[PDB]
Amino acid sequence: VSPPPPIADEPLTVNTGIYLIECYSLDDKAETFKVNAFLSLSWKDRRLAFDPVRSGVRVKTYEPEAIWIPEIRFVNVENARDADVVDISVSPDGTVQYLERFSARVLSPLDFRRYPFDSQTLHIYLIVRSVDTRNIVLAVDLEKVGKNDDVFLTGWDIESFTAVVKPANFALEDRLESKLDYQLRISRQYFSYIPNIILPMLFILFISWTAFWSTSYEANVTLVVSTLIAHIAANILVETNLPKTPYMTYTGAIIFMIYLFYFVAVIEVTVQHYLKVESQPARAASITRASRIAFPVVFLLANIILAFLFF
Amino acid sequence: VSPPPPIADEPLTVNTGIYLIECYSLDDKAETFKVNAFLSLSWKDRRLAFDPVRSGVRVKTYEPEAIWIPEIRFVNVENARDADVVDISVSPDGTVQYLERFSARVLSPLDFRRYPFDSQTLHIYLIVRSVDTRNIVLAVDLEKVGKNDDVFLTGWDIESFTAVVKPANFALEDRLESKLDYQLRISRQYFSYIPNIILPMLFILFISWTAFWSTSYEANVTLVVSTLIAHIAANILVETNLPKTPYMTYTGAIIFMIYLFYFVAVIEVTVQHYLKVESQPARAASITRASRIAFPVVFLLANIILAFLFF
Amino acid sequence: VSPPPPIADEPLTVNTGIYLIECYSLDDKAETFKVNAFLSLSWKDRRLAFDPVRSGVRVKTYEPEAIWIPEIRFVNVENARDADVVDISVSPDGTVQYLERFSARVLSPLDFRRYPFDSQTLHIYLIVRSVDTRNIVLAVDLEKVGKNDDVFLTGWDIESFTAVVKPANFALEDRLESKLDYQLRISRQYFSYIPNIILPMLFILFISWTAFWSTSYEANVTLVVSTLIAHIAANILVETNLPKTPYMTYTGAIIFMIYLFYFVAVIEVTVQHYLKVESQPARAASITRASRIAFPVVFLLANIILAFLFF
Amino acid sequence: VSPPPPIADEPLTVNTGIYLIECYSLDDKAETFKVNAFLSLSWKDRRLAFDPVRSGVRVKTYEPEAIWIPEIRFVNVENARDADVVDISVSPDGTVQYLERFSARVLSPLDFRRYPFDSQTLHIYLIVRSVDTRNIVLAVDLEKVGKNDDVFLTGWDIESFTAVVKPANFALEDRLESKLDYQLRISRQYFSYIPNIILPMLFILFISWTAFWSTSYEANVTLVVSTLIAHIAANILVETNLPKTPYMTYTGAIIFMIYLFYFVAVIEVTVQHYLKVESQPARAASITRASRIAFPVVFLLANIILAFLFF
Amino acid sequence: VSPPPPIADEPLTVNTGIYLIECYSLDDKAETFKVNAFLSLSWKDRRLAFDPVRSGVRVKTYEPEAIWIPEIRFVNVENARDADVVDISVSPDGTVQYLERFSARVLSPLDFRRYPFDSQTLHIYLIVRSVDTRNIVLAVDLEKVGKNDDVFLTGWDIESFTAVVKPANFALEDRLESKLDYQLRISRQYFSYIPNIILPMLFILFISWTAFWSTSYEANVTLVVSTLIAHIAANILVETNLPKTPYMTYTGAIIFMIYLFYFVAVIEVTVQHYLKVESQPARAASITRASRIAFPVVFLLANIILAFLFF
Ligand SMILES: CC(C)c1cccc(C(C)C)c1O
Ligand SMILES: CC(C)c1cccc(C(C)C)c1O
Ligand SMILES: [Cl-]
Ligand SMILES: [Cl-]
Ligand SMILES: [Cl-]
Ligand SMILES: [Cl-]
Ligand SMILES: [Cl-]
Ligand code: NA
Ligand code: NA
Ligand code: NA
Ligand code: NA
Ligand code: NA
Ligand code: NA
Repeated sequence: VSPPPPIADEPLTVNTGIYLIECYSLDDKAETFKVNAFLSLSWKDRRLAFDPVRSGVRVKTYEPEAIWIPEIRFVNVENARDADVVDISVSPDGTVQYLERFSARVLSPLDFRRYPFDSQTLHIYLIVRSVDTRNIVLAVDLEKVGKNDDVFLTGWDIESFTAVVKPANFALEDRLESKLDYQLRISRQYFSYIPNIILPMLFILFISWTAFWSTSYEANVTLVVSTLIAHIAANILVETNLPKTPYMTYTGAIIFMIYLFYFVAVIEVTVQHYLKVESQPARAASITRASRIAFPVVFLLANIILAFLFF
Repeated sequence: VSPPPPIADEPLTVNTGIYLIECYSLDDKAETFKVNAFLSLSWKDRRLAFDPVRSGVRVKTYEPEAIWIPEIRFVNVENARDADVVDISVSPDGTVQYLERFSARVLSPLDFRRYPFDSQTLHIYLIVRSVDTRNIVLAVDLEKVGKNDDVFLTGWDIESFTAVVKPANFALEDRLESKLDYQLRISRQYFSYIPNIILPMLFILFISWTAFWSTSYEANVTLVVSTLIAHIAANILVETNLPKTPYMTYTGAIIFMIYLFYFVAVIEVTVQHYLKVESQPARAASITRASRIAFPVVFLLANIILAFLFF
Repeated sequence: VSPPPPIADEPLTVNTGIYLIECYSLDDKAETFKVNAFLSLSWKDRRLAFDPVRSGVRVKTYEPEAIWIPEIRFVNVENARDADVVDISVSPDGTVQYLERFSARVLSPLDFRRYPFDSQTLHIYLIVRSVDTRNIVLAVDLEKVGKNDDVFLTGWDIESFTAVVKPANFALEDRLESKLDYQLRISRQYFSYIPNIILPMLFILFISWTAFWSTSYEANVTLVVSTLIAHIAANILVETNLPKTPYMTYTGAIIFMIYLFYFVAVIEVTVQHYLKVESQPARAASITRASRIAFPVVFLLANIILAFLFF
Repeated sequence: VSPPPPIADEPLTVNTGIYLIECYSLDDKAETFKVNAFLSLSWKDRRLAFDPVRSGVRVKTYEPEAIWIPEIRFVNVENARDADVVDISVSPDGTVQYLERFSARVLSPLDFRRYPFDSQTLHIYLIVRSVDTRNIVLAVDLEKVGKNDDVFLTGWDIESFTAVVKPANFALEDRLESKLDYQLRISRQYFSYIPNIILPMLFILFISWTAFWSTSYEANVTLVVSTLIAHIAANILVETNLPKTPYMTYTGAIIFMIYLFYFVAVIEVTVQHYLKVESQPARAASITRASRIAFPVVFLLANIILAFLFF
Repeated sequence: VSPPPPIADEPLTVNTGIYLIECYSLDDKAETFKVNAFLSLSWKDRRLAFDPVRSGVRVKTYEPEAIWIPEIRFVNVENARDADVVDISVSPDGTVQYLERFSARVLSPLDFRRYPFDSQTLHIYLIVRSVDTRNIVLAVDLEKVGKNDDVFLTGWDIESFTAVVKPANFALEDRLESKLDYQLRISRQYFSYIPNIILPMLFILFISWTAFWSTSYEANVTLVVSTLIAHIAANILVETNLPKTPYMTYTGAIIFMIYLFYFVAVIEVTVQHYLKVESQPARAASITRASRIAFPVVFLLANIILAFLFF
């Protein structure tokens, strides 16, 4: 129970492969996702080699404790994976074919810049630490890298699950470390966001703009202020389903922009009333009539500007 | 231990059976449900066979570690099942009768299209991976497939728990995989939804329609706007108890439709007031009188259209 | 390590007893409760018998692995109990006295029909599966069935903890199953509900009825509508602390009834205003004066009707 | 591996000691707190005695499985403690000095009568069950009872951690049980409650009292009703951070009292308006002028009465 | 399996090192953070010495149970760390090089005085208890102390991860304890707080100040009261994401100060109206005109005073 000895002075290549069985619980706020998959490992151990003609069997099955197995770990995991060894098969040349079924909560940062029209690249980093006898290098066996067709992630479209074939070999605490990158590309299902958040938020804003077709300050105050309270409720609802980003998000920009539109509408409503009391409604009517065109035009213009800056 | 050797070149049939003891925690947002059940397994191992006459005993009881047991796993589970082996009995012909009691959180997608008048088909997928010595095929023993009469799922009616007798045999990572489908059919108890969400949401909408029997713009603004705020509160309450679907739900359609009715009511209230100020209330009175009939008629019409499209 | 052999052809009686140490976490929505208790088990194993005179000792102490112990399980538990064996004592006749301390989350449905003036019967079902050698039957040893005096359940009064002495013996998967019923009777502490939810909800309803002593439609709309928003807030607060029941609850009935009172008050307020505008306030004043008596009388009458139907 | 034999007919005294390392997660609603501490145990086992001269060593170190250790449990815990044995030392006379580091979620009821100006006495109950060979009695070794200086409980001031030196010896299931009481005295940090809940709640109430300096019923309705909605929001916020008590709390009393003040203010506002419409404002002005003095005086008076009844 | 014997009378130096792999879940309310890191331990055990010539290997690999490993614990952890031993290597002199990968929830108090423009010093305390044979002293091996470049903490900037090289050696329960301090310095990413909470909270306050450009008491009441309700919503949203501190926070001060500004605005609105009714609007106009300048000036002044007191 030690690493296999090298024939010359070559590092031990451990061929890896992750096959996704179940994908679930993508927490946007925590930037984590739960995964249930197969982990396949393959290496050459010449000490386990046998003659197939004399043995009578073409493959030998071993228990994990009986043979040497590379200590393969995941970098971006909360806790160590819950694994159950499925099978260990040894071919006559000494090539081990290890398979285990694992479940782990993976930590992968998300880019909310384009939310809810955003795409993500979820990562799963495989790692091996080189032993004192010899160095261990990871490899990708594309034949054993894939996903089940049933694999569904609620509110997401699963594009592809590939692996960066070239490992990131580096020094860590005076020992070699071979790191592999498994990438799960996903795109957000933005459909629900339109009738649930986008359109209701636009309607309450358009309702506040009816104050531009009214001279009643008491009714105008009620219109602009109440709809602002509805927008504050909408802002709270959205910001709780998202983490605190050091960058501006597309939704964050719009929500903040809408706050300015309510503030400027309050100013207009205040100015309109002040001029009516000061016995000059001709100045107020012209401002109110201008606002009827200005508010939707500037809103459409600014939205085009924002959409261009983000997409 | 190792798999039992085949007499000819036949695959090993492992007869299965799931008997539900407890069903609980159906998370709609997570599309998961917790289950506590019996898992019965039966296979022929000729190496364990004995003569009942000289043994003196008709059945031999073994501990799990003593004999070979097929590695039976669940496909759609978050983590590996928590199992406690109940009994292992061996008949004289070598037929093993294994029984275990398990508990597992099962991942099964739900169809919210008809919510809260929806029915679901919960799945439990049993799976076995074929070994190098011989292939393992799963079978359904209908005698050991059932459920306890006490089995209750909060807010759901349990119809039936059956199994698709024919297994889905397929190739996975260069090995045969035998997959069985256990189906738990349930229907939602929609009763509570009527006095808690449906009727209160209709009442607040009918209260907004009283603005069609009033000329006071200040009172009308207060009526339509405040009731809209109540509907926004109701929308938030409903959408949090449901996951983000790429398709339209029945409740989602109604909620969204009601938003249009509030918006058009605001427009009516705005138009009515604008005409009263412009000294033409005959035009306003006729629009307001038409709305008294139009709003309930178009609402009833659209609801019939929606109910037909969904049911 | 097999069951004790029968002297004749009698089943093995395993005397049980549950002594509650701690009762906590009664989740109304989940219909679950956490329990920490002692589980006492007693059976006759003649193979363990000894002469007290020759042995010099009255009782022999064994480790769980050394002797045969019946596989006692709980039916209505989420996961298998966390148990620590306290003591195993054997008397000279071969009678084993087993004791363990366990902790388990128990699933017991609750009847919310009379909430918050409801009483519950929490269940703990003990079960044993008969082995092939002989049948195992459960029994109640009332001496070892009880509870600690400190045992407290937050917001509940603990009446009694008894056991149904006669077991439910039945056939399951071609084997005998002996099931015992341990009942924990509790009654809800309804005190808090009066100053926190009942009285504040009645006050906001009485505030809406002040519109019957006002002719100002603008003020009346504000009165009835705002108080309705407060009642919607109260409805949301209550319904979240309760699960979705297929039956009507006492609180559910009142909340729904109060919604009708707000709707009819809106109708009255609308009718009153319509008649004032139509230049016939004598008709409006008489309706408004009638409502001053009708609303509290019909409310008190309907509450008496509801209380009678539920209690 | 059995209890040490008595020299005469004396019970075995097991000297205990708890040294708090970390105190955290005091859940007020659940009435639980998490603790990380050292558990020291000391007893005399003459079978383990040795001559220091012949042995060459003054102290013998044993592994838990090698020697007999008393089964010490905690009464008021959710689940059995997570313990790691630190050290087991045996002096030449046979005195064992056991030490372990544990972590456990402790259930201790809290008295919310004086909340948020309340003090609590958290309990940790140590217990031992007497074996058949001899009786086990617990003792307090004050030298090994203490706490770390860094020990902090968020929003609480830690006064003292002492132990009731005299154990509660009692009979349970025909066996002796020795119970010890470890008391952790804490007092609530009420500072935050003043600018966050107390003062904002008083301000909204004083804002409602401005209706006593106004004749506008429409403005008065808006004043008293809106501020009541703010108080309902405050009531919901407070009651969620507290469990449902069968007794009245200090905060509960104030919140409920404030509801009466809003109701009486609505009555005043209603009466004032009714008299203005009935063409008798001299009666209304006198009532309104009286209320300007009555409301703050009766509020201050009732608060003094309440503070006296609770403190 | 006992500590290594000293050559003279020197304490055993155990060289430590923590290398952060993943940093996540910084709960502000709980004052906890989750960490996934490498724990390296190195000590001299002369009993494990070997001749590389005779053994055939330059470095001997052992399993944890085979050799003596110092009982290294963390002080400020909720529960004992979840560790997986990576490697144990022994050089021919007997120097052990232990490595494990751990995951633990660390308890570290935070200073919210400057929130959300605050910086924190997270602590990780390593500790060893001296055995009876010899004393164990901890040391820092700066070569094995570091962090991964990918290490990200959501909403935080990771400055440095260093260790206090000099251990805190002290007496505890009559035994020596060597304590090391690993410090993770972080600074809050305050960006999000500006468009999400700061600016929307300032806008609603400026909207309330429009009442200084209006004589309509009914509109003014609606303005100041509704915006106060929005500020109460904002206060609740902020205070839930923060724990109850016995000290004043920067955000806590501003929120509380804003409450005074709303109260004084209500007083102004009340005074203005009272004077208009008392037929003296010249006194009211002058107060209202003064408030137009006073409110923004005093607000800016007080904010400068607060920012100076906190920064
Ligand atoms: C406290 C709560 C559960 C409750 C009980 C009884 C009556 C009501 C209202 C509807 C008056 C109520 O909300
Ligand atoms: C974002 C939040 C924590 C906060 C920080 C700083 C200042 C304010 C006020 C001025 C809005 C504030 O609420
Ligand atoms: Cl891992
Ligand atoms: Cl499984
Ligand atoms: Cl169980
Ligand atoms: Cl314990
Ligand atoms: Cl630890
Ligand atoms: Na191995
Ligand atoms: Na086996
Ligand atoms: Na046993
Ligand atoms: Na022992
Ligand atoms: Na060791
Ligand atoms: Na109003």
